Amino acid sequence: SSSFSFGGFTFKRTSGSSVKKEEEVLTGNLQTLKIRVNEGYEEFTMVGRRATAILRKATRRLIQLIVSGRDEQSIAEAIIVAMVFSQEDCMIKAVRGDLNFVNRANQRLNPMHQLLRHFQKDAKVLFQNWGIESIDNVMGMIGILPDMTPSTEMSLRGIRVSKMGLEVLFQ
Ligand SMILES: O=C(O)[C@H]1[C@H]2CC[C@H](CC2)[C@@H]1Nc1nc(-c2c[nH]c3ncc(F)cc23)ncc1F
Ligand SMILES: O=C(O)[C@H]1[C@H]2CC[C@H](CC2)[C@@H]1Nc1nc(-c2c[nH]c3ncc(F)cc23)ncc1F
Repeated sequence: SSSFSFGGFTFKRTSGSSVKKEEEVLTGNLQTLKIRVNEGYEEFTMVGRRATAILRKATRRLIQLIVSGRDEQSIAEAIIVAMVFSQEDCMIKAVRGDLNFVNRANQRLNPMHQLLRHFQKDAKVLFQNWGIESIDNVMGMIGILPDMTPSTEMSLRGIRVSKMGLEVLFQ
């Protein structure tokens, strides 16, 4: 509808709709989180200083992320935000230790920001447990492995790196 900020990226919804439904989820540390799950199919653009992306998602499901970034670190930053934003069970179950993050005032962060801060600290467990898949047509986009190196054979599930800037899909 209108643009919002998450993880250093401006997001804008380009199509679709969702409704919030409260769900209780267990983390990989058996901590209960109360998350307002977005239910529906939606498409987004993401813009950051060093990466842009197209995000297509459904209820707790990253269907596809196409990322264009300056370097491996910048691409990884966009992927992490997209994986948290997806609200996938896979991402919740990749949490290690308990989440009790607070802001500058002593106020507990909301669960989505708990998750974001967690995986922005270290995404290695998230990347290693997300899943990989074989990729075929590499003419327009290539794969990225859990170690953030390129591949023309495999990729993180639903993740592709564009061989071009993304104005063509933003238009
Ligand atoms: O425009 C904004 O509000 C923000 C949001 C969207 C992208 C940046 C980070 C978040 C942006 N802020 C700024 N970007 C930039 C900027 C430099 N090179 C870039 N390349 C791509 C890009 F996209 C933004 C930038 N410079 C100063 C900024 F202040
Ligand atoms: O839901 C919220 O509390 C906030 C915080 C956590 C993620 C977004 C940015 C901060 C969120 N804000 C917004 N989310 C959404 C939104 C649509 N579909 C989604 N699927 C998963 C998700 F996670 C957030 C969304 N749209 C507009 C927003 F403005």
